[PDB]
Amino acid sequence: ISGGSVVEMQGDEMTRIIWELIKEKLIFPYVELDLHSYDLGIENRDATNDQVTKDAAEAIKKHNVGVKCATITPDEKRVEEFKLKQMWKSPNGTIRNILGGTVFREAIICKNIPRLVSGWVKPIIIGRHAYGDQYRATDFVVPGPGKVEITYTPSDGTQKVTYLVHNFEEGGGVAMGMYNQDKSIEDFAHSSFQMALSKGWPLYLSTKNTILKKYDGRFKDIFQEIYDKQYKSQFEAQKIWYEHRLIDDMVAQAMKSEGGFIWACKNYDGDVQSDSVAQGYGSLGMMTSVLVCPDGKTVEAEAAHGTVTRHYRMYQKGQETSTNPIASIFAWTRGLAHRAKLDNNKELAFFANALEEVSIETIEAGFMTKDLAACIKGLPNRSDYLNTFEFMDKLGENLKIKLAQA
Amino acid sequence: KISGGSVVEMQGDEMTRIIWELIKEKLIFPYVELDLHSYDLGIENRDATNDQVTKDAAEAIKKHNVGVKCATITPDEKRVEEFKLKQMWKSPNGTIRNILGGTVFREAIICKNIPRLVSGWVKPIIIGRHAYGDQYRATDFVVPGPGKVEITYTPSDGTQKVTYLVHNFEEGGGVAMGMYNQDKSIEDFAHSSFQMALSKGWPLYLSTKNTILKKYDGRFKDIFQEIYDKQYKSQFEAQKIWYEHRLIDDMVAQAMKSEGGFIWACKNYDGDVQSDSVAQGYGSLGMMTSVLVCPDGKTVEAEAAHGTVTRHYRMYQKGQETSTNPIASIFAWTRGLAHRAKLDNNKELAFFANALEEVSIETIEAGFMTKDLAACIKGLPNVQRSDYLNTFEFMDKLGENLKIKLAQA
Ligand SMILES: [Mg+2]
Ligand SMILES: [Mg+2]
Repeated sequence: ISGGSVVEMQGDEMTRIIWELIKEKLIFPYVELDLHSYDLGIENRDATNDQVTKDAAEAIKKHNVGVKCATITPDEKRVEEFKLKQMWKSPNGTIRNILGGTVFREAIICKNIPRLVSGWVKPIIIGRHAYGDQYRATDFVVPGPGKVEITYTPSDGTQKVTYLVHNFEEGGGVAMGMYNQDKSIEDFAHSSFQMALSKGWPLYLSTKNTILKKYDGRFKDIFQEIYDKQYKSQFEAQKIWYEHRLIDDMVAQAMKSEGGFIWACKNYDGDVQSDSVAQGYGSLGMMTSVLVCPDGKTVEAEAAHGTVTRHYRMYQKGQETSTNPIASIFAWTRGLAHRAKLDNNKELAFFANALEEVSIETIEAGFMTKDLAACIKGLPNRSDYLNTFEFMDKLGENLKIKLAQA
Repeated sequence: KISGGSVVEMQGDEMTRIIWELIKEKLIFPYVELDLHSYDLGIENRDATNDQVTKDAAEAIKKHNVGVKCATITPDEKRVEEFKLKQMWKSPNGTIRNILGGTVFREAIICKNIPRLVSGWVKPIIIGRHAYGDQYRATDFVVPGPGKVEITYTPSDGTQKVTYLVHNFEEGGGVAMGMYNQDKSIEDFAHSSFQMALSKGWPLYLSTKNTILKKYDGRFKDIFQEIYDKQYKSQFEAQKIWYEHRLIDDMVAQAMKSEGGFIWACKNYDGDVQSDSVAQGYGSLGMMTSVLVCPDGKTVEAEAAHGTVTRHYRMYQKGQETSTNPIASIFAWTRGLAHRAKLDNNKELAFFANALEEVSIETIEAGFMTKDLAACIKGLPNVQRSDYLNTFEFMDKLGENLKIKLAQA
């Protein structure tokens, strides 16, 4: 299959290893691609002073489809490990801040994988605003007594306003400024309403506008305006609704619901609650994560659950590993699925969906990695699972079998 | 009657205000005479006093050491129109908490017969919510158009002014905000967290996002680790427990799959969010205690961790039957009275407070409960009217069982 142009972002440690096997055994044997590869490995980002992160983001803007491997965001320990020049910032934040949009996250559900939350019989889709707030903030330590202020200087000559954040009288502490943008919020709202109409489900927006009356009130107002002016009639035609809820009420409503709704989250809440939801369905790694940009055509699919450092340690030590590749697989299929839509590549669309089916049916047939065997029988309880290479070998077979019968 | 002593009462709003009176009339006043210092924190009285009554109540809590608070309305624009308010008043919980300081400890109220929504939580989860700063003392504003937003720090000793660019709005407007926290408050927060873990014999976890907020959240992580290494590590090892810092998103996942049995120190915002998640995970927002424990070790503010339950209130004012779980509000009283008794060595009052808590749990375990807990047993689509009691019917049964239990003692 002539898949077309796709931007690839290589990753780190075990996810890097799986990334290549995904390419060699599941994608390349059936799809020919005009790949634009950017190596976002921790060592290459350091070598390029993180410019490669900036380059890849622009390439996605240029070619409209990116697929990203899990990467390391370095901490103190990692700076020493790789002797890094700086503690480089999260490349996910960099890419999202450049492209903007909404990261849609949803569990990857298998019949035989137990949930931790009893009632979630329908999926929950979180729309995480991908821009601003804590992820582009300016925080600093306050070393001692002093005055912390935040000021806004209008460009049209209107008066500068100054607000007291806090007067530190006896000691120091911490302070920080953050922001968000009307246009970004408007895109976030449009993406949320359109996702609800596509799935035929109600939409909920969570904020804390009772406490952040101006900051979070802006989110509430923009959503309600766009709803009243542009979507209410469409929602009523489909027998769905939109509601704003305070964040603490919303997570409780989600916990007790049956699923089957779209959940628009501010950036920070989307990060936190998407991991809570993913784990609630059975496994934190069984999740899709696709950034949908405002233009409606540009997309970045990713594996969101970081690397598997302990698996990498054994892999290079020669010890057998059993690492779950599903999320990395679904970053590809979701990217290829979008590639097909942009190009009307019906052949690629079938392949993308076929591979997702093969992954689910393979696991639902009892062939799975150690991660899922523990979910079923509990970690304390080799014959129950397949090692990394053995599992991917099986997916290759069922994919070739499934594709042949066509 | 039992001589209860001095207690600061804060009256509330909507459904919790209605329940608040039933608790006093049916469960407290018939058995306890109190020197109550009542402050009406109803939205309309706060507006009339320009929110001064909220500040007065906070200082009264400092004076009498025991406060019990009904849920209140924090108004937004819609609430200003509803009540024709002078201003969009700030959360009185934030005002009280910022004045007194300390840690809000929240935990589910567990009944044998109530199924959970989270499978593994066989041990309790206790959240220690930092009660000071962050979003609850922030300075936010709308950015009407293009312009430059900066945040600056001016030392009081005349040293260099430090200026940071927050963002330059080039096309259109948006929102901006400043936030802060204080070393001493974090230090108190850490001490209260380590001491709670040692008291319960459980490990402690602190959740932050220091990978993104390297300075802001890193300060929390560093202060906790310093105080731990210098003052608590040895005690933790003696009891076979531990302390570790975790990323917030990692932590909520860890908690979801855990079996419980740990202390969870949360920044102010995270404590609010996750306390509702945890309470619902164990079964119901109404089955949770919430007590602000101040640094002095003597002052206390007991509350119900949930809101004023507006949606239930709308039906009540329509004259319709409602079924709102009052246990959390009841336990705000018992927890406050229990602390009042401890400070006063009031063995009779201490017995009463504990007796009512036992009656609350025993009544539910005997099959008498509100609709929320009935749904926990039989999926909400399957609940029938015969499976639960309305709010007043439930309180009547607690009154009867309380009368019985107190007689037999
Ligand atoms: Mg995350
Ligand atoms: Mg709350």
